[PDB]
Amino acid sequence: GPSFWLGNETLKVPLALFALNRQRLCERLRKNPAVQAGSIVVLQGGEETQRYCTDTGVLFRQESFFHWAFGVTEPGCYGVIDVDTGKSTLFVPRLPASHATWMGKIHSKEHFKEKYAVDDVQYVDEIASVLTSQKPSVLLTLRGVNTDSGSVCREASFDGISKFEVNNTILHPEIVECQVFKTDMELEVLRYTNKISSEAHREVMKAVKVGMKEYELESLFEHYCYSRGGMRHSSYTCICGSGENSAVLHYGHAGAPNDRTIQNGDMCLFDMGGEYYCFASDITCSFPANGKFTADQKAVYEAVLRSSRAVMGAMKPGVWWPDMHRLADRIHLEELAHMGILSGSVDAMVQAHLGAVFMPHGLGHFLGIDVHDVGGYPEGVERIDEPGLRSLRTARHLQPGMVLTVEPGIYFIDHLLDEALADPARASFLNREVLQRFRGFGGVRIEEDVVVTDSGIELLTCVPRTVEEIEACMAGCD
Amino acid sequence: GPSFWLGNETLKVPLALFALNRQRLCERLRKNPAVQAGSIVVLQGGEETQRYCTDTGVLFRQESFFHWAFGVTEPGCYGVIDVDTGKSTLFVPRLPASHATWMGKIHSKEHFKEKYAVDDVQYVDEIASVLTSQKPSVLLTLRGVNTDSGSVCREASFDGISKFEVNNTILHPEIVECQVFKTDMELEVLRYTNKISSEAHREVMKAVKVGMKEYELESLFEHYCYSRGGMRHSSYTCICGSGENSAVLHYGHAGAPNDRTIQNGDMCLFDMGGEYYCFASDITCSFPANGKFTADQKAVYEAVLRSSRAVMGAMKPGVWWPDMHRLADRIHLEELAHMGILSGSVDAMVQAHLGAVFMPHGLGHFLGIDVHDVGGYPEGVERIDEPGLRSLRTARHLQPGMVLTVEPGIYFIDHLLDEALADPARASFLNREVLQRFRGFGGVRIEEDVVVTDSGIELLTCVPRTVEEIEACMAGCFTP
Ligand SMILES: CC(C)C[C@H](N)C(=O)O
Ligand SMILES: CC(C)C[C@H](N)C(=O)O
Ligand code: PRO
Ligand code: PRO
Ligand SMILES: [Mn+2]
Ligand SMILES: [Mn+2]
Ligand SMILES: [Mn+2]
Ligand SMILES: [Mn+2]
Repeated sequence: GPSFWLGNETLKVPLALFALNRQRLCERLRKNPAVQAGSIVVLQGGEETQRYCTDTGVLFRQESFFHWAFGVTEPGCYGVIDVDTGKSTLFVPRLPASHATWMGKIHSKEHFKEKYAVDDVQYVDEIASVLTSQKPSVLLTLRGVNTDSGSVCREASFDGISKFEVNNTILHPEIVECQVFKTDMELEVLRYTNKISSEAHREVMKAVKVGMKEYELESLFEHYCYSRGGMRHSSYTCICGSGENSAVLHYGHAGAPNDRTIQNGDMCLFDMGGEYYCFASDITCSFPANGKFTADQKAVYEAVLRSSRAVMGAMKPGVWWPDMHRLADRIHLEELAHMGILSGSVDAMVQAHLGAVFMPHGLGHFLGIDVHDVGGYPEGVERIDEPGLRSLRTARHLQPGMVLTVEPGIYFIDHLLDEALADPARASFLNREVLQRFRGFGGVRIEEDVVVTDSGIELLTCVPRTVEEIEACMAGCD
Repeated sequence: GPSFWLGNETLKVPLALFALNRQRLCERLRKNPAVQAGSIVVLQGGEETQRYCTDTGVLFRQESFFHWAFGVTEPGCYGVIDVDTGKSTLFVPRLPASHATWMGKIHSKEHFKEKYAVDDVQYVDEIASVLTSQKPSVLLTLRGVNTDSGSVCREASFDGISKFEVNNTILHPEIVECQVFKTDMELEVLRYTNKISSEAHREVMKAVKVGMKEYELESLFEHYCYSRGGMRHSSYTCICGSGENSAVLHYGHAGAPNDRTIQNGDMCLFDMGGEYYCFASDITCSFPANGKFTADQKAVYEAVLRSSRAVMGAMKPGVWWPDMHRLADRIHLEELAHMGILSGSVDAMVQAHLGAVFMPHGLGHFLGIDVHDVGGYPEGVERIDEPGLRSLRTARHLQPGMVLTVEPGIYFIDHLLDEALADPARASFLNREVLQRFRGFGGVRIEEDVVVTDSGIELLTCVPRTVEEIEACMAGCFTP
């Protein structure tokens, strides 16, 4: 069958991937007792946009649910799926003649059918007529709440939909649940995105020099990913935090735009991940700017390396993800105690939630078409109201096929440290004279992408991780 | 005063630039009979956004009117200007403590006042209270229609604005008219954006090899602009058209994403421009993929080069822009005839609008903070209802301070050529035995950025343009 491909050494992605997703979705819906026979899934693709009221086009990136089901790259489409038969129909815009001048070839419906390997293709302006001829019982549309953004996903609409029976409650939980579990074809793409991004991280580590601006490495990373990987988009805005900026978790946005000069003695925390055909990667590398870990830097870094490997070593089906978060917490506290930053009973530290002072984010999250993938908190899965754990993007138990990030970290964040020092229940553990040396240190995060298997996990990421590996890589000439 | 700067060799842009814009706006408004004392201009900045319903942040780029007035890079702000005094107040978001953990330092209001050199800084939630205490006559908000996109620019709104007297008709044409004329400080930035983008185009010409994907050069261009120029954004999606794709004017979008393999014999048309601190550049270079112009390629290319230089040579204050478009049309028709593609009376060809078959777009457009800058069609200025000319983004007369693109091109577009061949009023001019050789040629566009001056123009762009210059550049080796 046909495949998406950007030539050279880029990955060929079979369109069968999306056909399988459609089949899996139909299979799940059929088993839902509330789903009537003759139901049709109706999805609306993303539309082209411009900057504000200007004529400046924004580069189109497909809506995630629509991509998952159809893999369509063109704006302005709809896509439907007959639940009972699994038959798929793509609706494409009927373009004006002038499109041939300004935008490119006006492809036939048959072209799109062959390109996407769907059962039928029609024009968007005929959707009401086509659906009417099928005489559906009900249209299943997509509406629900994303548990990371809090945004409501807006359901499909077209002129004449009001004359149909529409249900907007059933579909969202079901398609979300399908996305949580990656097919072998999906895993092939995620292996690829990790491969390219890992390569790019390596090039960045080799390229870093004292005196460079953070954004120079952002630029290099994205250039490697695009030119060598065909990754026109990143999965998220590159986080290139040097020195104290490595303590800022999502540094790099417009308000803090990777504009610090890298200095001798800085730690770097680079969290960057290219996107290929709307599939994510999410990788963080931490390393000394000058290529040589100091004693303090080595201690903090190896603490996180320890929690990283411990979590990965423990992960397998049935494991409760919050237990992994607490494992990482305990390890960090043990190591910070060994360093002399902390003193006392680690058990008591844990009881006082001291771990969250140093890791004020969740251990990791589902990853897929989105960097923070859907399905972390389905109905019946509750968020844990404790420091650190409340920032977990899922509280589920691990099952085979899930793709998760493993991203423990340790940071020295002033307002969190100050809060702890003011609290008698936590201050007693902190050795102020030692901690003072680590003010402005920033932080370390080690972030891997992994897949849950029947017996454990598969690691997708491949970057240098031990102190020796990192120093060797950075000293590389070629 | 303070300056915007991304270090290394990037441009220091004084915040005085935006102070001058605010002053100029006020000075214009004070002369407007519709403006009464005690008026306050109220602008709303862009807000941060995400992809669809996801948690994936979109990199924030400031709204253009707000940038012109304040130069603010942070999302979620408002800005007001007291017309009578010119006093400026920036409103910044009141951030949650957790911002310190995830996004970074929670800067003080004083930090922002010092950063942007405004007269006062307040929190956004206080805007109603602060404006109330000032006892304005009327709030002047921004609403109008962009004549390129057709979009309505939405006016500022805040909780309690309904308690105020609001006018949304006065401001838009006035701020637009200020934007049309670039200050010396603004020109410094556009010189810079052209410098970096020109350097990047040159690096691309040196690097292009047969067998590469078009997007490899897109990537390289943007990497040069960001890493060397501090240009995090491009001014528009890169157009990297090779072979027949060079006939597609805005090739490179999601539907045609620069994904063709460059072949020996192809012409390349690369239209790319980095953006620095929300100021545009807009440059097109055309060249043979293999670094050697064929005879046919040289002829088409030099035809566009002739019209480019003719227009640039003719441009000066008082010139009517549509006349420059017609000048380009005439030169293209002359040269296509000199090539044997066309035969007959060139005067007759012009009367039949034959030029539009080969250049089905406007000669050029205003440029500034937006690549297609505002103000091309103010009240009174009409769009000419003829092929080609109707696509002009302005029909104004040239005056000093205007910044325009000069981007003639010649393309071989099948459905337009076929229309002409089926039209008795046009068909006889076309020599099929020669034209057939140029089917699938693609096209050539030569795009420069210029400033209208008292004496003519200032050319901002600095790339190789003659056949000799281009072949040298591609060989790794010019005078504008
Ligand atoms: C918005 C972009 C497609 C503009 C294009 N670079 C031009 O010459 O007008
Ligand atoms: C910036 C965020 C959207 C994603 C971030 N890279 C993470 O590890 O979660
Ligand atoms: O957003 C998240 O969940 C991870 C943890 C901190 C960095 N990114
Ligand atoms: O859109 C415009 O006006 C110019 C002319 C063709 C290429 N871009
Ligand atoms: Mn990450
Ligand atoms: Mn992550
Ligand atoms: Mn242009
Ligand atoms: Mn252009």
